[PDB]
Amino acid sequence: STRPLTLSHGSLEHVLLVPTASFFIASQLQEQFNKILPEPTEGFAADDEPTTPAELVGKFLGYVSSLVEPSKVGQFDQVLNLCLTEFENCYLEGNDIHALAAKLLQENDTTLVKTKELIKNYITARIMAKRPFDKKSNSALFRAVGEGNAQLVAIF
Amino acid sequence: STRPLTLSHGSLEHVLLVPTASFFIASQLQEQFNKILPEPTEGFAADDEPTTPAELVGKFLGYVSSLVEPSKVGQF
Repeated sequence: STRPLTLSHGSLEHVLLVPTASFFIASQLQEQFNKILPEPTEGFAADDEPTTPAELVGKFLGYVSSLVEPSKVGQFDQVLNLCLTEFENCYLEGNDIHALAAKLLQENDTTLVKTKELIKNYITARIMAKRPFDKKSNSALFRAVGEGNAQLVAIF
Repeated sequence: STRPLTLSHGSLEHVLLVPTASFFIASQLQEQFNKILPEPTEGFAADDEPTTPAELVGKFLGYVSSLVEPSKVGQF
């Protein structure tokens, strides 16, 4: 089957079931991460420390994407799309990353810099992962318009 | 291809691209080394601490050789 990979970051932790086909690559990327990251601080409420696992994996997406190249196919594209799925399943709920950011900002501790870095790296990867946004999602108001339930105008 | 193996010794560090054919053996030899070595000290300027990566790998050669036997062919 597969081997689990723990993304344990001091106060924080998230897991990722990695097929052993690339668990070695994932473990090496972890061997890079655990060094790249700073030390656990006040529950990871620091300048960049991921105060929750969602950003713990957001920074993960950021770096991994940093280690890829879309022009080519690599070994980290697999882990890229993989952790992409796992993140959009665990922390995201079919909604948009912006809703996730707004929530994590509202309920939990808030540092706008991180919560936006979240979308930053999420998107860099989600695209670098060859998963574009050529897929219109079910935005409530927009279908409400498609059905006439609403109506919009754009002011600049 | 291969997996990189970090020979990180506190202040010092050197890497070694190991073909996964024996990256397990290399990682186990590291699991021995990191214990055999003393702790990082004044930038590894101690009695035996490798003050640079060249000696960080010299001691590595020393031990690994200690773990071989020329009369036979081994995994190391």
